[PDB]
Amino acid sequence: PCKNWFXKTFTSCK
Ligand SMILES: *C(=O)CCCCCCC
Repeated sequence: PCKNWFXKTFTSCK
């Protein structure tokens, strides 16, 4: 459920 498109700059867990 966690996707990082760019790396550690964008964290999305939903
Ligand atoms: C968790 O393992 C699921 C991650 C898939 C991307 C989440 C946003 C669609």
